[PDB]
Parts: sequence; C-alpha cells; structure tokens
Amino acid sequence: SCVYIPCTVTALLGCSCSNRVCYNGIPCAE
Repeated sequence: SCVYIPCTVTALLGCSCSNRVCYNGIPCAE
C-alpha cells in the first residue's frame, strides 16, 4: 500500500498507486 508514500515495490512494472494500493490493472499488493 501507498498509504502516504508511493508503492516503490511493484510500481516498477506499472503498479499505479490506486487508492493507496499498487495497481497495474490488477493489484500487486503493498
């Protein structure tokens, strides 16, 4: 989750922090 901070864990592949949740069409946890 990107609660306050970005994801910086899955965002690498395109896991866009949607509602403070790494999301790349489908979530990526964190």
